[PDB]
Amino acid sequence: PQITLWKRPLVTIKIGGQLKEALLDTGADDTVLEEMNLPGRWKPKMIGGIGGFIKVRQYDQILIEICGHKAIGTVLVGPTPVNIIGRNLLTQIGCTLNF
Amino acid sequence: PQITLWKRPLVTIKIGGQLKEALLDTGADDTVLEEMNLPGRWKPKMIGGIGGFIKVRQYDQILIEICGHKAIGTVLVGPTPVNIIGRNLLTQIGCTLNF
Ligand SMILES: COC(=O)NC1(C(=O)N[C@@H](Cc2ccccc2)C[C@H](O)[C@H](Cc2ccccc2)NC(=O)O[C@H]2CO[C@H]3OCC[C@H]32)CCCC1
Repeated sequence: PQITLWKRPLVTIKIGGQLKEALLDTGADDTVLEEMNLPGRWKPKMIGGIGGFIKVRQYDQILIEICGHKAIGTVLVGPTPVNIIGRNLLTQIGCTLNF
Repeated sequence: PQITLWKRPLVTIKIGGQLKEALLDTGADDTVLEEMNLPGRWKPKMIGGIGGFIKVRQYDQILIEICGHKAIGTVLVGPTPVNIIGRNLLTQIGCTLNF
């Protein structure tokens, strides 16, 4: 589909057997989701935003379905105010900016 | 144009007569540029993102050209790590997400 930017581009995602709302974020290198208890191994990581850095848990080869489009990649989990779908997954669903 | 997301969606912008590189950021409500001198009155403001808040100078009704498209809107200037073009200006140039 096509998504205008009058409002935040929020969509439904499916991850780890749960439905959530997440922000399609072309300004994000990585995908960062709100605290959730995903199974399997993880590694500590630090990611920076405009205000500084936060600690997150890095999970690899995680499946996320974004508006019916599936993507598999690295997902970071930590105290973020919003679920962020970043370019590592947006590329996999064929997402482009157009003007 | 149509822009894919394998690399950061950086474009050249012209503001205050000066050229800069900026990130087309669908995950940003607002446009925030690195420290620079701009003509016109400004008001102090604060914006929050991942990591916390930064103090910015808010310029209203600023002319800015983004990849050959003109916009006139609010520009925040402060210690942001990267120049980000947010939805307030992305809407003006007709930018949409598509997949
Ligand atoms: C490689 O570094 C990243 O990519 N790290 C992330 C990031 O924070 N990237 C930011 C750019 C950027 C690039 C390098 C270093 C610092 C910053 C841009 C993101 O879209 C961010 C997402 C977001 C949305 C709502 C609330 C909070 C965070 N939006 C944002 O901060 O927007 C601002 C301006 O407008 C306002 O509305 C939203 C908030 C305000 C993306 C993944 C994790 C962090």
